[PDB]
Amino acid sequence: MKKYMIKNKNKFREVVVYEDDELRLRKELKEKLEKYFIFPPCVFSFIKGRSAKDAIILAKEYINQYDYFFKCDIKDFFPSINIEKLLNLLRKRVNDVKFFKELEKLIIEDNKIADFKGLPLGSPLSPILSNVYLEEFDNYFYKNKKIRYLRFCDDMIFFSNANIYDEIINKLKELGLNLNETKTILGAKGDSVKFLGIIINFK
Ligand SMILES: [Mg+2]
Ligand code: NA
Repeated sequence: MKKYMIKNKNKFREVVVYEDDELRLRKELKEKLEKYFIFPPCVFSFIKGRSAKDAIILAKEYINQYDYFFKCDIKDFFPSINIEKLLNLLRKRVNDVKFFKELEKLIIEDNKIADFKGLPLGSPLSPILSNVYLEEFDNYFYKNKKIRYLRFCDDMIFFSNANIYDEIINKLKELGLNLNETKTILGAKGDSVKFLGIIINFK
């Protein structure tokens, strides 16, 4: 028994497949896995102590400080996650072999439920694993002193004095990821932008 239930938006895999118990083991592993990662502070989704509201406050500050901004969003993010790349990223930090083994088994089970298309939206593990997946991407743009960068799930905005969207698109391609070309916004200083549903104005 499992049709569908719109959750945040749509999807076309996972459903009342996930209903409890298996949720507990996934929720327990998620809490265990949070102790292995400190994601860069420019990432605001699925992390205790952070929220979309924080990203909006930072965006409203950063927009006054750069000549350009680029707002974009990853297309079909969770279905697009490469499992082999995700498991290589996990093993670099989860050096507890028993915990890594349990995580790997569940990820492979979740991927099968997703019909081998990335991670299912109904698994409690998928959100934190999406942050693992983009951690090196996030740090690459975070640690650049000449730009600012904010991400909430698949939604990103970059503030810079030189346009970098070609580099963004390429770094995403290294992860198997693409932008939703329809929702991409470039702006010059003085322009407003919609980010996470909020209009952010210069000054
Ligand atoms: Mg998207
Ligand atoms: Na930066």
